[PDB]
Formats: sequence, C-alpha cells, structure tokens
Amino acid sequence: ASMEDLQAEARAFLSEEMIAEFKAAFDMFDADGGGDISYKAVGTVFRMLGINPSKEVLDYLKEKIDVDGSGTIDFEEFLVLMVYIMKQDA
Repeated sequence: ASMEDLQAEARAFLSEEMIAEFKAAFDMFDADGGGDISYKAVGTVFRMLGINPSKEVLDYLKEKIDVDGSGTIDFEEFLVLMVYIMKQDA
C-alpha cells in the first residue's frame, strides 16, 4: 500500500519499543532539528539499524514522501517506511 494507507497503521504494526528504537536514528539525522530529517537520511537509518531495504525503496521513499513533505520527511513518514520494509522483508 501507499503512505496514505500506512501512516496510521505503521505505529500499530510495530511495538512501542520499536518506535522508541527508531527514534534514536531519527534524532541524529534530524536536519531541521525539529521532527524532520532528509529523505535519504531515513533510507540510511535502515542500514545503521540493520535493516536492508530493496533497491527500489530507497528512491521510492524519497519521491513518495516528497509529495506530502516540505523538503524534509516527518517522523511519521520515517516510521511508516520501516513498516513498509518489515512487510516486504521476510
């Protein structure tokens, strides 16, 4: 599904500790320093946390989030992306 479907469900698909875990990588990559990181930054969050996305997801996330984003990607979108991976991954 698209971000529109995944946005609310994402936080429910994962456990609270997963959300808290991912927040660590988001916090360091916060480019605006407020709730917003770079689009490629979230893609890198995967690597640093041992998550391996498909080659298409890397570019996918950037453009999909860019439509709703304002030059950056929100914490929600960053969280949603993880979930999108967890679905395709294994």
